[PDB]
Amino acid sequence: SQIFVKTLTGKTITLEVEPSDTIENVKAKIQDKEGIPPDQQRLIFAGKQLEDGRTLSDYNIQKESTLHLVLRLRG
Repeated sequence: SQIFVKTLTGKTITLEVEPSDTIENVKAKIQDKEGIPPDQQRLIFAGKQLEDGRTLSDYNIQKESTLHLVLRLRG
């Protein structure tokens, strides 16, 4: 399936994923598209920060869901 990642700058990124992908894996895919290190990515869905070690399946994220990317330089 695909999921979407809305950025602050405006662009929405489309990623090819599977339910077993970790949030880390999603951030790795964003880095391949956008050049943003996973370090600096905070992903949000339904108002909650997504943790790196959990899967898309753990968060019941299905195809065509939209995550929000927040850049966090550190604070």
